[PDB]
Amino acid sequence: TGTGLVYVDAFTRFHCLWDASHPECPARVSTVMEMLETEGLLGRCVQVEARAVTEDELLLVHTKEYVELMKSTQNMTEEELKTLAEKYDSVYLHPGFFSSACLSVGSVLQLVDKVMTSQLRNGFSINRPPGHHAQADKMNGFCMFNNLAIAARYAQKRHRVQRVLIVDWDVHHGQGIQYIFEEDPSVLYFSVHRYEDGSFWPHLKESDSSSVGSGAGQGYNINLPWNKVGMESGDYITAFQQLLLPVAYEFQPQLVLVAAGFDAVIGDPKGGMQVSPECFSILTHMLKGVAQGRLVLALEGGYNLQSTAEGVCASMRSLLGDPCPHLPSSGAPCESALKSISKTISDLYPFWKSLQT
Ligand SMILES: CC(/C=C/C(=O)NO)=C\[C@@H](C)C(=O)c1ccc(N(C)C)cc1
Ligand SMILES: [K+]
Ligand SMILES: [K+]
Ligand SMILES: [Zn+2]
Repeated sequence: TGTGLVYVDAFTRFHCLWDASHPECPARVSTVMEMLETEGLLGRCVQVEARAVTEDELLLVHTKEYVELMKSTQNMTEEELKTLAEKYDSVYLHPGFFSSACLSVGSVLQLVDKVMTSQLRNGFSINRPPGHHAQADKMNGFCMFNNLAIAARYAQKRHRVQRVLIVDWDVHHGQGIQYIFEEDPSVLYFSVHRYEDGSFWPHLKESDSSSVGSGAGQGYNINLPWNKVGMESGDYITAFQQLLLPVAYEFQPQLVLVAAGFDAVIGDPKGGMQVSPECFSILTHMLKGVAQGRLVLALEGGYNLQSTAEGVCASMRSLLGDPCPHLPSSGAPCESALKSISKTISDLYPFWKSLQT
């Protein structure tokens, strides 16, 4: 009936012990909640309780060996925690990380419950730590557990969902989600991300559009890599209109999960793109036409506190049914974006009839 929102103060209870200016910080989520309140959007949402993920739920994606190790991080010193975090690419540790990460996963599962049982139309978790880089047996890129990968498998097991679409519009490639479902045709992963032929983190050849999945999963992994900076709303709108939504309607998902990072929004200190926050109202609107609008967004990256809050608010207005905004930018894509879109289409053409033109 309404739009669910999950936030708990526990999401603020971890931070970089050795860098007080680390970009992945408590203020990210507090600033979002502050703007949701001042814009009058928070009071229009249905408040949904978070919950801690269970061991069995984590096992849906992560190895028992890795779960046990992360759980032990709550008993380590600033030096020990530093010893384990140096074993991973671009992470920090903190005694409260595991606890918050479990509530971060659980917040998404709460919304999947309510959306799949028709208690709510859709929902947004305002969660950290992020998830889309976490992998079966390792932390990565500020992530401990892969929130949306867990949620997808949870939906299939607990709610009899056959097909899940995961849309990842964070400026970084969610390689963790890609890996978990690489061979799986029941979970379609779409990621649009800065790539620049691998010079942009996470620096992986697998982030290119030639990675279409493997085995039975061929055609169910779709990468849209940007190879120039400064992409705009028109480029994302074009990518969604001519690539993602055609495949989405052909796939017929029963649930859509969004890796809703906002480091592609104008103003992010490191993402390098020029996407207006209003664009995400349109992108969210398009995704509501699919899966009877069964749509759950979960926060990933985005490090300009205002830009990220504005992106969340824009997405939230569309979840709540408010009229789409006026787009300040051109509705015409640039050549680099069209070349990227054309190349991905060429890589995916053989598996999707809706792309055959
Ligand atoms: C992981 C990431 C973005 C994730 C994201 O947004 N995924 O969506 C950005 C990396 C490159 C970064 O900026 C960084 C900063 C400090 C650092 N150490 C000093 C450990 C290591 C890495
Ligand atoms: K992405
Ligand atoms: K897949
Ligand atoms: Zn990111």
